[PDB]
Amino acid sequence: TLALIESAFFVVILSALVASLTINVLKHHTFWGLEVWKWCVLVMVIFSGMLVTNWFMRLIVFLIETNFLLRRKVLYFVHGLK
Repeated sequence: TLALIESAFFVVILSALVASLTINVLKHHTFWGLEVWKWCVLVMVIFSGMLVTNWFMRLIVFLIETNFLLRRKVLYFVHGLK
């Protein structure tokens, strides 16, 4: 539910940013003295940073699990500080 909504919002933001980069029509509009593309990119980054960080943490955990390291203290620290 919540995860699906966040993923859909991130996908929509990415598609809008790609369209703005490819099409200069959107760039012709500016808000508060700033280009619309910059604001769209900032909003997309704000709304997708959580998902990006979660994916990065999952990848790091997967890499650590495949690694030969098996110390209990290191695993506990990683789990606590993730």
